[PDB]
Amino acid sequence: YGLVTLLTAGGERIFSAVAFQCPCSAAWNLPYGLVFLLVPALALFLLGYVLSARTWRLLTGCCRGSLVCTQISAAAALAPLTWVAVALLGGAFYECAATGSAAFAQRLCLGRNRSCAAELPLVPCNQAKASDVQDLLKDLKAQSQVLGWILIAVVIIILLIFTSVTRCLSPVSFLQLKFWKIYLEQEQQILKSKATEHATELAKENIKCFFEGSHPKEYNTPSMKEWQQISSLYTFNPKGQYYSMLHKYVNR
Amino acid sequence: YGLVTLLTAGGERIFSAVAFQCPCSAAWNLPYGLVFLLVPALALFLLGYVLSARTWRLLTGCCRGSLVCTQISAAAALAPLTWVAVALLGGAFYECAATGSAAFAQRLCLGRNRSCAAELPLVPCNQAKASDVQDLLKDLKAQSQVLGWILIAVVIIILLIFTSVTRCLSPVSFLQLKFWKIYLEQEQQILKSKATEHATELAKENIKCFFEGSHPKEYNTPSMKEWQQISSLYTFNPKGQYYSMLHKYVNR
Amino acid sequence: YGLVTLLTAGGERIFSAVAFQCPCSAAWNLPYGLVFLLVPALALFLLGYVLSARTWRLLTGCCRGSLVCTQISAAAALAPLTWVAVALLGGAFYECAATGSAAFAQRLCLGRNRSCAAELPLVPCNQAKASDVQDLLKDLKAQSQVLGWILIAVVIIILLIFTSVTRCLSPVSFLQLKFWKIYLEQEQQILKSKATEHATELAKENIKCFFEGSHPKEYNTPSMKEWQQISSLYTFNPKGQYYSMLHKYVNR
Amino acid sequence: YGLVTLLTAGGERIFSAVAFQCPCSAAWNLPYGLVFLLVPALALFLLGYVLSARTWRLLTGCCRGSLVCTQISAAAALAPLTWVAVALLGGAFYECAATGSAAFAQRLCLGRNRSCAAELPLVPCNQAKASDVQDLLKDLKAQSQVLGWILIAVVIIILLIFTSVTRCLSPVSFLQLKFWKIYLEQEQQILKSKATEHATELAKENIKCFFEGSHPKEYNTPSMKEWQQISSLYTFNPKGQYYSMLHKYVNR
Amino acid sequence: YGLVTLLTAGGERIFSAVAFQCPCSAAWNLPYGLVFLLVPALALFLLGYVLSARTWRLLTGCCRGSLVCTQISAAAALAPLTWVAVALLGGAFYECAATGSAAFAQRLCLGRNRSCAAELPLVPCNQAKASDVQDLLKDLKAQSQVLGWILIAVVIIILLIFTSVTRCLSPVSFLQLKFWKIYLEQEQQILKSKATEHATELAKENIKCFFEGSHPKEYNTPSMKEWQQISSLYTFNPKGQYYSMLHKYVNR
Amino acid sequence: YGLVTLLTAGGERIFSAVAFQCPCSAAWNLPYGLVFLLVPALALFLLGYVLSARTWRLLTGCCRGSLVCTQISAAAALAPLTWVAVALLGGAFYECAATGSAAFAQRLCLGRNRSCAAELPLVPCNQAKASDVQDLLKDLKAQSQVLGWILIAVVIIILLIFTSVTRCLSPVSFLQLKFWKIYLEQEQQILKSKATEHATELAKENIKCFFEGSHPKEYNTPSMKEWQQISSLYTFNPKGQYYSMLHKYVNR
Amino acid sequence: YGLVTLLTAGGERIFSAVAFQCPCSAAWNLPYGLVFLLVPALALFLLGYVLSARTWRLLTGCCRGSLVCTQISAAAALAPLTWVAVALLGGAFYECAATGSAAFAQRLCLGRNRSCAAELPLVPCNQAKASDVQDLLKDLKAQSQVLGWILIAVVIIILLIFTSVTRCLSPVSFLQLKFWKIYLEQEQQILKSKATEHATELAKENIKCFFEGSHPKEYNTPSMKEWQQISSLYTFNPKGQYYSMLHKYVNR
Amino acid sequence: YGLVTLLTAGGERIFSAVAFQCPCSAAWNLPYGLVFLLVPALALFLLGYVLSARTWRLLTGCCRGSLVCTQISAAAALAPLTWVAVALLGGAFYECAATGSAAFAQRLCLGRNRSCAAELPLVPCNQAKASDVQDLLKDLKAQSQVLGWILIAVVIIILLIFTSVTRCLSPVSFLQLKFWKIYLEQEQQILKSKATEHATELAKENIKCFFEGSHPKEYNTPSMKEWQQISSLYTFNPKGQYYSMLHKYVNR
Repeated sequence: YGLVTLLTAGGERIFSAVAFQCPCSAAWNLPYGLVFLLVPALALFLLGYVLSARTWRLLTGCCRGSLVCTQISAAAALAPLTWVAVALLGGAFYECAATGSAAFAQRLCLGRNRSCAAELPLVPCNQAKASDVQDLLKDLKAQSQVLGWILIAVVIIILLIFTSVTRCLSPVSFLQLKFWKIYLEQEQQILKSKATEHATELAKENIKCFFEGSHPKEYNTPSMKEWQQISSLYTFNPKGQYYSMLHKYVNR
Repeated sequence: YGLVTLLTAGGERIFSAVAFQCPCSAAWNLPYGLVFLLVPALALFLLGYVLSARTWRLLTGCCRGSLVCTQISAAAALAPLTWVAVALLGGAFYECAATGSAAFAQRLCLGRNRSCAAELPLVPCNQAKASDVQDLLKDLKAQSQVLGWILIAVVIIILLIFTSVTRCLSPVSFLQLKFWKIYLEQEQQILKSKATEHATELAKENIKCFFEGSHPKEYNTPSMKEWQQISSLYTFNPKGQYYSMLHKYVNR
Repeated sequence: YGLVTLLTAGGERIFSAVAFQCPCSAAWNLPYGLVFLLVPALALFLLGYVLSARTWRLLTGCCRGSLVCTQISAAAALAPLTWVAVALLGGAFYECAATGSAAFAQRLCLGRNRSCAAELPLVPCNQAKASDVQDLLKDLKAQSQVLGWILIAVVIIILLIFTSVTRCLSPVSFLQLKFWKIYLEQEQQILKSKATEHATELAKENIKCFFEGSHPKEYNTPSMKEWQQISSLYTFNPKGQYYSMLHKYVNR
Repeated sequence: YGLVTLLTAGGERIFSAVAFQCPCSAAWNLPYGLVFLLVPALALFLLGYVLSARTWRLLTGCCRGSLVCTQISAAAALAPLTWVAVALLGGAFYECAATGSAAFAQRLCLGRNRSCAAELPLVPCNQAKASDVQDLLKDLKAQSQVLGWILIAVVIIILLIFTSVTRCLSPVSFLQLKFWKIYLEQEQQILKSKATEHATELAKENIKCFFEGSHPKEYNTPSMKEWQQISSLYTFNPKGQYYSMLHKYVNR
Repeated sequence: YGLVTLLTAGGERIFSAVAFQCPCSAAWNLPYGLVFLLVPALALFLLGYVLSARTWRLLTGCCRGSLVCTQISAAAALAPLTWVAVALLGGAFYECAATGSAAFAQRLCLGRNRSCAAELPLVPCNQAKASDVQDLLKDLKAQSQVLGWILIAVVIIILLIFTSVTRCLSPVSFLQLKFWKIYLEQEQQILKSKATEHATELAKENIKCFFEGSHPKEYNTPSMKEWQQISSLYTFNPKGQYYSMLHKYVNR
Repeated sequence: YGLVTLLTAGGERIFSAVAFQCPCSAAWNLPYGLVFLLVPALALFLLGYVLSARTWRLLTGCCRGSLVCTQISAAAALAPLTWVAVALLGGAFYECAATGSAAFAQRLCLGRNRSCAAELPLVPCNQAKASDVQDLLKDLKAQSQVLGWILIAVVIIILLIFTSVTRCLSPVSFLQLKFWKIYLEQEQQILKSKATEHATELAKENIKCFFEGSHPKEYNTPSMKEWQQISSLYTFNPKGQYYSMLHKYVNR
Repeated sequence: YGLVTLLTAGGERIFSAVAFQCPCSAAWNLPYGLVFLLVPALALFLLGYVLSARTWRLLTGCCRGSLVCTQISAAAALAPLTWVAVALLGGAFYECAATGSAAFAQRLCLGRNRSCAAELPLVPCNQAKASDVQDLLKDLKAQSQVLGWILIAVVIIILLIFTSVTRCLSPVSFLQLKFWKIYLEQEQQILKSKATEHATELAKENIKCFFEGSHPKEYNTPSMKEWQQISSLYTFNPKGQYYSMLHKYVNR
Repeated sequence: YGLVTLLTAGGERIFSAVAFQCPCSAAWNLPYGLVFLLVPALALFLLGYVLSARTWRLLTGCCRGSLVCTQISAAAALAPLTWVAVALLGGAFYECAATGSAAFAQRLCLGRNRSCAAELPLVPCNQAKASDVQDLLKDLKAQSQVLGWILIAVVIIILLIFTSVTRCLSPVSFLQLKFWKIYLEQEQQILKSKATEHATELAKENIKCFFEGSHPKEYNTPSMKEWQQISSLYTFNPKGQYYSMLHKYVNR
């Protein structure tokens, strides 16, 4: 129960701390909204850019490259766009971003109170009492939510076009591509299991030879150059089907 | 319990954020309603346009085509129409769409207050106090719900006509069409299972040959050109019944 | 629990949205009631017209016909009449339909307030304060419920006459008709099961021949023309009892 | 139940005691915030600097060294930065750090009340009633949260660059590095188990010889110089793959 | 349930009795705080100084000695420092220690009320009403908590330096030291078990000889001088590895 | 449930009866506090002096003796000191003991009201309204709690010195003393069991001889003089290790 | 549930009836307290004097005797003293016994109101309003509780001295006395069991002989004079150890 | 559940009906208390006088006799005395018996109001308002409870003397008397069982002979004169031990 209690206490403290006041300030407010917009989005973007093993496969070993790079970048930027869309649909962040540069304010307000730019930042702060801005905060909330929805539409549209073109111009058919992906999945799982047990037997043999203090068996050597040879990325040629470059490397 | 708590917290935050205020604004309100109408509808339409594997079957491989295209487009536009119908029956969105172009307003209001177009947008906002518009908001809600019901009738009618004609002019009978669909289902499931285990054995053999470092077996080759040959779409000719083009490709 | 919570939230939202206000409007109210009367009724009528496989049996294959058509139409119009009866017994819809054409109003009200047609639509809206109409709304509710009960009587009467005549003039006896229906039920279930397993074996054989890449077995061919031949509808002649046209087609 | 009750009582007492008042004091407040910033951060930094066995491996035995040292220092400073980021996002600590050196105050306040530096420390204390500082506390809270978010961005960026470069310039490939780490894991677990049972048998033999009072068996001797020889750190040379220096020491 | 009820009643009585009032007294208050500071700390220090069996091993038998003594003293003073740190972070004790010697008071208060030393002791007592001291109590609470945090930092720093130096200059490597500690653990457990059963058999034999009234067996004698010989402490020499002096005493 | 209900009722009655009012009386109050101090302490002291079987071993049989006597007296006075310490830390008892002899009062009060000794006993009674004594009761509570803490420190210190010296000057080593105590424990348990079954067989034989009415078996006689011989206390001589005097008595 | 309900109802009625009002009466109150003091104490004393089988062993058979008589009397008066101590610590009874003989009152009250003896009995009755006695009731409660505690100390002291002397001058040692008591326990249990089954077989034989109507077996006769012979009490002589007089009677 | 509900309803009705009002009446009240005193006591006395089978053993058969009669009468009057003691300790009954004969009243009241006998019966009725009797009711309650306690002491004393004398002058010893009572218990249980099965076999034989309609077996006859012979009561003579007169009747 200790873990449960500590986790609930930590979560409550965390959320009470992420309380979003949108401080009404003449000039220090814009960055307040801007960081709450960009930084968590950038964070999730980075985590996506990190997590996928496909890019790591390319990166290791002392560092056409455009296609794979834009593919991985989009496949990772999927999620941060979802976060920023959800936040922008939250409305609070952009509502705080209302002020921004003075150009936005001067172009923005209808000029009714003639005192917009002076103490506009008070408008999400609810401290200003001019009727014009008390209605204008609502319109700004609207612009935030609307922009968010427009973004979540643009992102799905881009995903459509991306996946469709990537699915349109490939030489291989569909019912084989599905089977190929199943193949790669099975290969990954089999590799995990058998490499695990092979490393296990290697360790067992070596540690027994250490306790005894004698020569090892010298059963076989997984060649490191071979490892690099099978780490190739592209895995296609119309003639030599040979998926999974390891499999391509069975002729010699 | 952590997943459960995080999911309920996220759902509550999400729904509190999708709170729909319908900001009363002279000109920025129309798009507010318009995005809440179109964008989620377009989203679900796109997801339908993506999900079905029948269209993907046509799309892959470097891209009569009308019939299949309108069939898939309608079969996917089924759901977005359901969303937009439910929303329009919600009444709030179109109620916010009341203003729209000025032509709608000038033609719309009875001319009683003579001040409609000035601050009509306040009518779902409940801030306007003219009796005429306080009753007119109700009629607009009515028009929304009624239009929604009319749409959900038109959509079912269209579905009827579509499925009836598609069921009327086909050469094959009913009790055979049912059996054929059962056939295709069984074929899909069998294909999934056996292709899975065949890829499994392929991977096993190749990974064993890799650990040993020797020549593979060369059992057999699923031909890629054969894969493309069996990916055909139409699957009918009165003479050569031969469902499931794979099955058609058993004579040679 | 996620499915349960989402379903209850959706149901609550749906029902809160189907809230029926009956907007009091001089001319736009009649259609408000009319759609809530007809459209859900038409919807359930259409779903009935779709669901029964007996009509589909007739429809497929490039399209005396009166008897079967009126039979299926009544057997499907059973349910929509139940919906419209329940709704009309609800009273709200027709109460909203009070206004209708002006002829209904002028003939309807006793002429007491002499101001009926002007703002009668307010009478279910409870905003009108003339004593005559405040009592007249009740009578309209009465007319709605009464008409509903009259309809639910007429529908059961029609069902009686229909099923009795259909049960009266048939040549076959009762205790055999029951057995015949049991027969058709058993035939349907047996057909489902055995056709399922036969398609299963067909698929197995063909997919094995594909993995191997060799000629199929050519066990037998369910003839498509035979399928159409056994799809006939009438299934009766006094001499050749031969229920279930498939069974009739065993002499040659 | 005694342990549970004592733990909940202790936790409640602990948290009630860590109550953070931010005493408003002219000069003794700055250190109040500074210790609550640095000391828990330094504590978690130290615990990280202690816990990892990789550094201990280097440290023991009477004490190129730069690379490993910066690697371990960053890998341990990961967590304290997370603590300080969470705290700075809490806002209270830095809000208490508002005062700091007088330079911060004189540069900070807009000069409105002209009495900032006199009793500014009261501003998180809520005792000062000047409007300027009552709004300025909010901006200070903002600066705290914003700086926190900037730090949590900088830390993830640094983690990215660190892990990417460390993953970029290594000679070995990826799919082999994963296998190598699995290898080291298996080696650690096998070592734990077998060393455990070997020490067990050693102890059993010696304690039996003690109860009897006779000469021991002298089965074998794990050489201490050998232990030191196998404690090496680098474990790489392009030619002699020989992971896990113990494994490198199997040729002689 | 009796034990449970008596324990909860005793705990409630105990805690209600340890209620800390900090009596405001001119001269008798300082010791009030001082005992609540030192005595529980000294108590836990003593319990640590008692509990560890390593020191007892040295102490028994009619009583270089510096190194082991400072090691055990620090290893035992670990916990009392934790208690005193937690208490000092509680703030109440030192807040009561505010008064102390008059030098602390005269140097302490800003000289505002000019009546500090007269009735300062009332300041945690909340009975004094001078504004200066009502704010000064807060600063004293601050000094308490801050000093506590400084102490909990100094203690962890000292622990770091201690364990690092003790881990730095030892001749044996790490991966062998871990194994050695595992060895000593296994030896302790084996000793417990086998000594237990050996004493059991000894007692059985002697008590049987008593019931019968005859001569004992005289199986063997665990020599007391041998016991003292195997009780040695240092257990290291670079040449004769021979951990666990018992094990060192197997050559003769 | 009857036992449970009677026990809870008895406990509630008991505790409601041990309600401590500290009657404010000029001369009869001192003994009121004194008995509540000494008598329960003396009671637990006596129970300790009774319970230990080591002293009984010395006492029986018609009654160097200093060492064992002070050892047992301290080992039994352990607990009463804990009771009196807990009570004195309760504060109420000594607070009632405030009055005591007049010397304590005259030396005690600052002489402010000049009416201390007259009606000081009212000070824990809360009936006196002089400000001096209303503050003095608090200081007396302080003196009680402080004295209690001083006592609980002195007792642990004495326990330390006692157990350390007793552990310091003994000739036998530690790791043998532990084994010896385990030995005595096992001997006690074995003695309990086997003496039990031997008395059981004795009783069985004699009662069978009684039912039959014949001569007994005369198997053996546990000699009473032997019993006294094996009841000796010291159990040590450097030469004849011979723990557990019974065991010492196996040579003849 | 009937037994449970009747028992709780009876207990509630019983306790509501034992409500102790201490009627304030000039002369009839003293006996009111005196009976509530003595009678339940005498009752429990008598029950103790009855229950122990050791005295019954002496009493039966037509009735040095001092030692056993004082031993049994003290061993039985143990409990009544506990009851009277608990009651006297309750305070109510003796508080009611305040009045007693007039000598107690005249010596008791300080002579302040000069009207003590007239209506002192009202003092626990709370009806008298003289300040002196309203404080004097408290002192009387004190005297009651204090006397109770003094008694519970005297009783434990007496128990100590009694059991110590009885344990001091006995000729037999301790470790044999424990074994002897275990012996007597086992003898009692064995006697219970075997006498039970022997009476069972006797009854079986006789009742079978009755149903048949024939001569009995005449197996054996437990001699009544033998029964009396084995009922002796002292069970000790230094020479003939022979515990449990039955066992002493095995020589002839 | 029906039995449970009916029992609780009956119990509630019964107890609500046994509500004891003690009607304040000048002359009809005395019997009100007297019946509530004697009648339930007499009832339980009678039930005791009935239940014991020892007296029935004497009574049957056409009706020294003093000793057994007083023994049974006391053994049965045990319980009614307990009831009357509990009731008298209840106080209400005797409080109602306050009035009694006028002699009790005239001797009873102090003569203060000079109006005792007129409307004294109102004193437990709480309707009289004279201070003297409002205090006198309390004293009467006291006399009731005290008399009850005196009675419960006298009864236990009498039980003591009775059982002691009956245990003192008997010729047989204790340890044989216990065995004898065990014997009689076993004899009763064996008699129950075997007589049961013997009557069972008798009935079986006779009812079989009835169904068949033939002569019975005539196995044996339990003689009625024998039954009377074995029903004797005294069961003792010093010479012929022969407990359980049935057992005495085994010589002839």
